[PDB]
Amino acid sequence: SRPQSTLRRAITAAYRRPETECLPPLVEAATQSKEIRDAAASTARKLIEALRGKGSMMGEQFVTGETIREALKRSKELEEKGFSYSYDMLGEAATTAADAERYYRDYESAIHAIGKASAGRGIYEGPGISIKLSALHPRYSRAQAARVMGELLPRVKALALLAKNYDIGLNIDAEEADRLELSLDLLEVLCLDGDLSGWNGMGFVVQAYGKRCPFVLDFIIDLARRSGRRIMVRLVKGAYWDAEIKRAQLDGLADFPVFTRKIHTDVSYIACAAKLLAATDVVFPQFATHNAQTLAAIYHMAGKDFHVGKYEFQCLHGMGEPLYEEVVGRGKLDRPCRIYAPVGTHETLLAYLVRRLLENGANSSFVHRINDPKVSIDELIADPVEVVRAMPV
Amino acid sequence: QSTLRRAITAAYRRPETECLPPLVEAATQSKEIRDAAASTARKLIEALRGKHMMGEQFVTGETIREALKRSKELEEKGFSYSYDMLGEAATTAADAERYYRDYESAIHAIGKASAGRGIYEGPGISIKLSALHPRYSRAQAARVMGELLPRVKALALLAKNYDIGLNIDAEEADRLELSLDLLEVLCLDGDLSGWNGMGFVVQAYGKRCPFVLDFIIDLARRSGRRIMVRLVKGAYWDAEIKRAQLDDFPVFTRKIHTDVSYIACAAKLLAATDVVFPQFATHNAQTLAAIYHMAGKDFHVGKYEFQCLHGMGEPLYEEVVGRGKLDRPCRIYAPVGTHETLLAYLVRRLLENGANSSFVHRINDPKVSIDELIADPVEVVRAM
Ligand SMILES: Cc1cc2nc3c(=O)[nH]c(=O)nc-3n(C[C@H](O)[C@H](O)[C@H](O)COP(=O)(O)OP(=O)(O)OC[C@H]3O[C@@H](n4cnc5c(N)ncnc54)[C@H](O)[C@@H]3O)c2cc1C
Ligand SMILES: Cc1cc2nc3c(=O)[nH]c(=O)nc-3n(C[C@H](O)[C@H](O)[C@H](O)COP(=O)(O)OP(=O)(O)OC[C@H]3O[C@@H](n4cnc5c(N)ncnc54)[C@H](O)[C@@H]3O)c2cc1C
Ligand SMILES: O=C(O)[C@@H]1CCCO1
Ligand SMILES: O=C(O)[C@@H]1CCCO1
Repeated sequence: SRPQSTLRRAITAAYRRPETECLPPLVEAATQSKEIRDAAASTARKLIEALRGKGSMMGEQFVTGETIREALKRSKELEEKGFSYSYDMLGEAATTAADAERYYRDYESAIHAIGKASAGRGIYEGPGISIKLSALHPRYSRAQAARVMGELLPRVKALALLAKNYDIGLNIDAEEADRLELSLDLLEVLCLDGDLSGWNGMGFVVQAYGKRCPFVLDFIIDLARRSGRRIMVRLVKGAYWDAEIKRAQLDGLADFPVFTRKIHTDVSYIACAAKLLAATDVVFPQFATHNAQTLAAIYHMAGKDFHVGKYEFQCLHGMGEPLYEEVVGRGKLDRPCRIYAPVGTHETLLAYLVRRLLENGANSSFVHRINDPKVSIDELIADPVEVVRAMPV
Repeated sequence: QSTLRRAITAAYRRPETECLPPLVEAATQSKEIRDAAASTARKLIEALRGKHMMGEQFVTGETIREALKRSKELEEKGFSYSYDMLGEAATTAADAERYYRDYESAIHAIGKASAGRGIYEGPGISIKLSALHPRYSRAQAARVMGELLPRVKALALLAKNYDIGLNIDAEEADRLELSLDLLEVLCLDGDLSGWNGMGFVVQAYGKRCPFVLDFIIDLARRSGRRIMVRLVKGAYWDAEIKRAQLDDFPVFTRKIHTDVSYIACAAKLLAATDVVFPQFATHNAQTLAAIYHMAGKDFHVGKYEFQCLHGMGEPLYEEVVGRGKLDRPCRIYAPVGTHETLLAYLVRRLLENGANSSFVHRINDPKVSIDELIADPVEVVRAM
């Protein structure tokens, strides 16, 4: 039958499976032993106690620099501490060809600058780049997949070839739900392209608030096995939740492509981490979160054996450094963290900044709850898997 | 339909190149006024530059009782308030009913706090029609307006009972006509006779703005209601641009064109203060200075007022209100509610404060000179 028919059918089938039908297998994947659960709660308490023991709306704290040069110069402090970086030249959803070409030239120039600064440190210990496919096609969300792929793939391949030249990471950011299949098809074409052989820096984001997440992960892990590439997989919860809810309503959809209860995203994330941690031979998991409880859960789930290159954590510049200062370093948790680092002017920042406001301002967000006088540390270290597992059915 | 309504619909998506020439001519001020406005603007901006994501800066209080207590300090300085129970784009009947009960409760508390001070010296309320109908942006006008009207009329009757102002906020461009039809039914309804508190917002970034204003001024003259007209630039520009691209624009696309539209519409409103109550809502000191001198030397309470958003306008208007400044009143738009209902409003404040074209961003930008800040937008548009 069609290549990867079973894996692809599973993804499409999940795209709007009832949320109640998506949950049970996730809870089974995410359940841990009492030793791990106790260890996790103990670590999360320590992290929160340190955090509460120690952000401006205008978002200056969210950009590392106006240019890649300034961004690279300002990164030496935290790299000396054991952090790494992933630089994102701000820009998305190009509306004209002129803009899409400027963004492409921005990524191209940035890869040259990051690659020189990496100075051969490789994809795990050295910096990398993150790109958005919507910046590289002037009608990314509107045009037919054939025309989009055909003009996008040459550009992304050229960028991946430069990143291979310097041996740095190149991560494809995850954006809106309706573009997941195109981006996955692009990942598969690159991972099977022989011109990129021998380079493991190709990376891909999967959003755990999506119903497709574990099946997308199944597909990617299988792709890593058949292609021979160790794919970098950034596991996130997701940055577009408000926009997806609204788009699903105006499109007349009966069922959303994303979870509607925040705890379900939490359990989905842990279930997907378990899948990724069992596959570190062929993928490099990158656990992007600012939630101390989520982090503690992954840390103890990953077991006691660790080496750089096994997995890493990630955080956004201006949000995660206080938490991960309690994580990076032999004297803390001895695990690395890559900082996603925006580069650009105030104007290019606003769309990213809106997503940060929706993140930092939501009552349900960890970063809001940690500053909330009415949220107890009891509630902050609460285990979302065990909370769900305990509800009688 | 009517000739005044037709001009509004004809203007909806009119080419921006055809909207501008009449606005420039209507916005043109005498050299004497422009020199005085330049001088007042520089004084304000110099004072402003001498001064300086939980969103706490933008909320007056979690409850109306809380917000009312915190208002007495600024009220005696010369400010008034328009309280907004946060809430918008209700998605279910339960939300719509709850927002209605919030507005109802606020009116009772604000009206009792007002204690007969009237619509110009006492506090008032602002509402959003999208809070009061479950599918406001997604249903048709006949269904929306016919279930919305009884609810808005009931609130207007409470506001009349207390003699406070009740303002309908302006939202997305495709809802203007619906809200405009509601305004007309209310202004011709005999149950509201003698109350001048009905208020309406008009967005100067919209190409229809001057024609909406003509319609409203004529409606006030023929109905005998002194409609309160809040002239704003507009809060939804990025969303209007994106919707039209995904779907010509109903809004201008150069910031300076909106600035010219505002001044032209302010000239229209200043000539009509007999029949409407203009409320010039802006944090831009150059815009404020222009309006101040356009209005002339004659002033009395109830002629017109300025307005600002809580947490944004106090540094500017502390240089305006009071007998030692410019002796003009300013009404503070005061959101009330939890941090949850705050988020949508906060996003619009972020786009406002963080845009490079915004006055409140440029006033803090060391790359922007005072000369650039007092620049007259009408004169800049003429040259280019
Ligand atoms: C380095 C880095 C890179 C990232 N890259 C991407 C990317 O390419 N694409 C992308 O989409 N996201 C990306 N994210 C994630 C996004 O930007 C947010 O940072 C992240 O979702 C916050 O989750 P958390 O574990 O920090 O915190 P939490 O406070 O634990 O979780 C918050 C998240 O819960 C989810 N959520 C909130 N309410 C509900 C609800 N009612 N129902 C279901 N789910 C809900 C949302 O995803 C929300 O962001 C990235 C994050 C980091 C740190
Ligand atoms: C008390 C009060 C009540 C308000 N009520 C409403 C309301 O009900 N509905 C509503 O929509 N707005 C409303 N506004 C206006 C909106 O919220 C902003 O506060 C206002 O638009 C900012 O204008 P300004 O004169 O302060 O600043 P400025 O910096 O002078 O002007 C900024 C404005 O220019 C416009 N603009 C920016 N870029 C462009 C561009 N490229 N092309 C064309 N135009 C552009 C936008 O409207 C932007 O807000 C209100 C404002 C106040 C103070
Ligand atoms: O752009 C965003 O908001 C997310 C976070 C980093 C990459 O994709
Ligand atoms: O809601 C908004 O953003 C504008 C400002 C005040 C009323 O409508």
